[PDB]
Amino acid sequence: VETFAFQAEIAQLMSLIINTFYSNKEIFLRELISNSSDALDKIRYESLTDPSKLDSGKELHINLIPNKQDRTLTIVDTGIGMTKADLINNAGTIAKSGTKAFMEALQAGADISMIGQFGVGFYSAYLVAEKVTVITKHNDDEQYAWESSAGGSFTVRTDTGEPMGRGTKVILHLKEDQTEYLEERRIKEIVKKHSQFIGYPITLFVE
Amino acid sequence: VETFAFQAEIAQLMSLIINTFYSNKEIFLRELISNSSDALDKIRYESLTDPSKLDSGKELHINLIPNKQDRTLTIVDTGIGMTKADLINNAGTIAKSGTKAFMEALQAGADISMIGQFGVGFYSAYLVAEKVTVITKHNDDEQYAWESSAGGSFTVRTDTGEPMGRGTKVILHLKEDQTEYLEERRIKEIVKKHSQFIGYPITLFVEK
Repeated sequence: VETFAFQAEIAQLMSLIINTFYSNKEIFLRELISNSSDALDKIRYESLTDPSKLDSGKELHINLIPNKQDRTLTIVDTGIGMTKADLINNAGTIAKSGTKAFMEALQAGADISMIGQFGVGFYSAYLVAEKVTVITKHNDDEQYAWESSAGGSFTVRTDTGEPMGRGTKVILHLKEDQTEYLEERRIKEIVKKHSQFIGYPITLFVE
Repeated sequence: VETFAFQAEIAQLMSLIINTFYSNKEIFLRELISNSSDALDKIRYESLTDPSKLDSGKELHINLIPNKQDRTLTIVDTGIGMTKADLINNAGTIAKSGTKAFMEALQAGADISMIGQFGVGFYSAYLVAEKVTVITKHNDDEQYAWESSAGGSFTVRTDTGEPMGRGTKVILHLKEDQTEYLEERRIKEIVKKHSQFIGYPITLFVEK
């Protein structure tokens, strides 16, 4: 298990997301589904010139998996996935400018719901999750598990458990008071409200 | 000059964009600036592992160039650009599956303004333009010019004209009744409304 420090600005944004009073927490789902949609666009585009890129799975979809026993909400996509380098480097220098701009926007009166306009929508997961695990598989690399309970660090390890073929699984280990996001009617409402017209099928799993 | 036929679905999308009554045409600028921003993110991401990727130009910006004499609005970016193969792939879009999903969404009550969510935002240019010319230069290919007045075809040719170093120029040949998009105050209003949080400087050029 390798341990890494978040880029300073990402650590600052994470503490802002965890500590700022903001009731409209439900936007985390919109942001994650948006990232899933973008990753799906990427593999679909690559497959136009090289169809073998879909040998790891032809279905391009998003699955929402609530689990009340584990207190987890999992967002699965069969997108392009991330290599070990992207998985690490995403929390590095690339995200510095967008994070810096977002925190400046917030100081100027912008809303936390605008996070996605700064390319850092992923960190909205910390509005509802105490810990986030990212399982990912890109065609050019092995399966890796990224994990962080914030605190300025994250870990990356090889994931040998259950191979996924290709894509990303975002496992949200929900805060004790955020279990409404495990309720079928609540998830349906949020999807209809914020992600009604996504370019890929969204399947809400039953418990 | 090579001439290509659009696939049936992308042809149907362009025809819908041209013929459907939809007054909120100004979203074309948000969509093009969004594509420019994404192309700029791509080159900036690649510049970190390989700094030589910026030898073709270090400045990362978006320029809006109205020209009332030519009746054109040009959107210039110093993004990653597009290869010839990208241009032939419906100007780097997931046009086939994107159109299919977008058409299905429109039938389910979605608005034309949601086009960009389907990876076909570029074709919103046809809300205001009778013809679109795309001049592009990717680090891994030569400079090319893509062009289409819709009508089921597009052309791709090598562009030996003024080099751009790296990036994309989208030249909108405006419809006769869409000249408001050449007005300084109109462009400023649209940029403020739909693109205030763009991560790259947007420069609106002055005329005369």
